Amino acid sequence: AVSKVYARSVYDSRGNPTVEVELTTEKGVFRSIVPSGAATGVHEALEMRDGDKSKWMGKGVLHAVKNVNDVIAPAFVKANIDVKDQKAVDDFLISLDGTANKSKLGANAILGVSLAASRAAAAEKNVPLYKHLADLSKSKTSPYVLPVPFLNVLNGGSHAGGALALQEFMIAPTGAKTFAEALRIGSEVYHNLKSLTKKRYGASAGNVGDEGGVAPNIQTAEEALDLIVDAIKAAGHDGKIKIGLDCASSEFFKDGKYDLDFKNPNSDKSKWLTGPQLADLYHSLMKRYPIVSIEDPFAEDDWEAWSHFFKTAGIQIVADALTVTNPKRIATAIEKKAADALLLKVNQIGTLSESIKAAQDSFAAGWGVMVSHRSGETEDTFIADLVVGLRTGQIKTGAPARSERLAKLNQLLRIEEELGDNAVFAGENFHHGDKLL
Amino acid sequence: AVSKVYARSVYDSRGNPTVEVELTTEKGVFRSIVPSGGVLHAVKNVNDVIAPAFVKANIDVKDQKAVDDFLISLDGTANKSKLGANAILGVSLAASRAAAAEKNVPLYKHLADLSKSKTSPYVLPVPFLNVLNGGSHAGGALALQEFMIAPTGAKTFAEALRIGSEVYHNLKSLTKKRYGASAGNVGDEGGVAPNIQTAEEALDLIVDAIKAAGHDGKIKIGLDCASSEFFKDGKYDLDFKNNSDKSKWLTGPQLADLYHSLMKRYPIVSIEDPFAEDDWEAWSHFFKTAGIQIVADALTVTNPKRIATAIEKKAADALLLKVNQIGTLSESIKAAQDSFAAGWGVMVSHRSGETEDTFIADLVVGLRTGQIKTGAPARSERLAKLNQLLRIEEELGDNAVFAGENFHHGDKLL
Ligand SMILES: O=C(O)[C@@H](CO)OP(=O)(O)O
Ligand SMILES: O=C(O)[C@@H](CO)OP(=O)(O)O
Ligand SMILES: [Mg+2]
Ligand SMILES: [Mg+2]
Ligand SMILES: [Mg+2]
Repeated sequence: AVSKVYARSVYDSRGNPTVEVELTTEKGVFRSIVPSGAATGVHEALEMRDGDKSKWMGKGVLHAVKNVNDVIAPAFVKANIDVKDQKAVDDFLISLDGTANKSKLGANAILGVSLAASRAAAAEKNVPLYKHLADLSKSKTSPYVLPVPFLNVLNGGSHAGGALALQEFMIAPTGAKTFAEALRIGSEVYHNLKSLTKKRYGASAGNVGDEGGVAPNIQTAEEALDLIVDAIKAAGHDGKIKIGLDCASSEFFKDGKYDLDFKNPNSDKSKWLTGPQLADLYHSLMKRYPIVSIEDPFAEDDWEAWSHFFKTAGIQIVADALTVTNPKRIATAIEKKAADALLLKVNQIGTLSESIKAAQDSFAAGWGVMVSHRSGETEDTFIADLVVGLRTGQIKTGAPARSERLAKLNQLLRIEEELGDNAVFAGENFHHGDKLL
Repeated sequence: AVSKVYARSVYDSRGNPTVEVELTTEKGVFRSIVPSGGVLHAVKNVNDVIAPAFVKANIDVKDQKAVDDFLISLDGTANKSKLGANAILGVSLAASRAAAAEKNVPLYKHLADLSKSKTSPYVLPVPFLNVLNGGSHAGGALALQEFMIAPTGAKTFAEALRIGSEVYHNLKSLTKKRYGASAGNVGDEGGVAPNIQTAEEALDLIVDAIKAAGHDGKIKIGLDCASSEFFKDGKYDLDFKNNSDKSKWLTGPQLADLYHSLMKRYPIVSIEDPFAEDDWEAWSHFFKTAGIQIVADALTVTNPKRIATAIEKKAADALLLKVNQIGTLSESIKAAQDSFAAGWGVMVSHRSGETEDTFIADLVVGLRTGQIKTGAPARSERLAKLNQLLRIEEELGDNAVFAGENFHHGDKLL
């Protein structure tokens, strides 16, 4: 029985406020914290900010917090809902607001309750959270599938100061045989990368971006990728580490074209790329580098560019801003053959149940699903249990630096230990971890 | 009763392995993670040695003193080098968490009980936020390690963290505007990391940030010079990361004169490790007229023998408390109690290699010290402690006070 629902303001990993929810039951007090994006898609569910210029430069969440305490909490408590019935929980929360994008109460008001309810339910059931989430999503558990971590070891775009337009350069240790192996050897590549970046581009190029990646002041995707391959090799892991990109191309889409110098206000417009031109750039990288995944290669409503590119792509293509973890937009993407993997960000849609549905829809279409952090993250480790429960085979949750990133990666170590012989590491089958064995 | 003790390797905030210990009781599983400034062996020493011995012993976890005497006597080396201070600390800390859950109390209330502190009001600390990172914590020229802001003028902890975060965000934007976008990227403890060569440059930004954010008069400054890191051939190299010109290295009185000029221009209320770690004379000399809090870190390395020496020699007036240096909770408490007894302050501190563990947040409250440093308000190995303090302040309502301008003697406040 839920006796109390309570929200407070706490700080994310960028030092900006966000919403934390505690739900109290007979089993104790369950806490969940809402993350926050920087490269948010225009179609995301509403993140409610106070806009009081006198406090946190307008970025307060006291209104969202108030909506939990004054509106969601009494309704929830009075309703006497079975927290084990997540669909009931989320149907109820969704009905409190009654707008598709949660504009009345805020996605950041609703989500903390949704997540905390799932934590309470697992406790009531005496099971680890990942087991409960497998139950909610009707996923296979014999074996569980541990994910390949896509580690964002060099940050650019909206996540780091510097000229580099592409947002994320990730290594993926698909050749590892365990999750603990994958994390160890990924951490070794990262340390090599930091040393080498500081040898090449100066000591300050080793300071980190928002997601813990090194942030050299470079201009080209090729210079980022040459550095990463040098680190893969120097660490002794050639052949066992692949690369993923998140272009976050919506961040640099202007007036039908793509500005690869978008953080320079005097960027030369005659150098901006058309869709076809950016596709040629991708194909070039794909041919020269061990790239096995590309995320948001085109902008969030540039559907024809996605569809055209996908036709000849033949590696994993991940929809992030295109789909906003929204079953409606995923349906359109599947119809158009725009991509073949979903980036699952629970706070884009705002409930656990809608997120599970979006994963289930993706799998049903033969798509992969990469569970993801936000660039504004917290000590919360929910997504570690989520990507195991959903059996997806792949997570991105930061470089192996900054503890809003390691908190999830350490939790994955703990889950792998607990599972023992009842889990397998997805390795080279990451795209379809859900069908493995 | 403790039914199980288990350790494993996890990653710290720089991506380096560290020790995590879990203690299982009837109340649940209690986890402690050790910070860092060998891991395989430490984990094995927990699983093969401490774990069977501790479980067999059936020690009362609420009796922290017995827990820690058991652990020290099991190790049997003064410096805990037989089993590893990291192996020992994980079990020490986790025992305290198990003890709180048994008592049905928050951890800080339990730690106040352990240290026999006043709970009349509890004292929330001033956060010394390391907003600009230099020295060994950041790539760049800047020699001094930490440039902290201390919101001593806030009325609550919540306020302090809010206005501190506003200053930090203003700093980042001023720094990117003035030194280029790359300069706004962060060092190990979350501070911005401009490639600058002098403390005046760094301190200039901070004062501008304080002003741009609207908080002049309410934000003071603390420094961690970590001078030992650039103490070479009897002199101080303020270009130690660069071959630095040997003719520009400063003597102690030249370094002391540097500090006085900073102290005049800037609202500095604390300086840590202004001199090298075995230069007692320089410390003792500087202190006689310093007129502000002087914090001992490398000087004392949370060791009771060197702490007693520092008190006697009157080398400083505050101890930096790093639990991982001394290796048990009981000894840390004793260290802070000896400090208070001498009329010193105690600043509870993180390590540059931190984790998601929030122990030091509960510790700073339980010890009633009035001051903590646990990073910039960026990177969640720092925010996790700062967030934990928000929760504590909120929970305590009228039963808590912010140390504010009394941070030096927080333990005596109300
Ligand atoms: O773009 C992404 O997929 C995410 C996390 O890397 O970034 P943000 O949180 O800024 O949208
Ligand atoms: O010098 C210090 O006070 C600490 C904390 O900032 O740093 P480190 O953990 O690197 O010793
Ligand atoms: Mg993305
Ligand atoms: Mg120090
Ligand atoms: Mg005051």
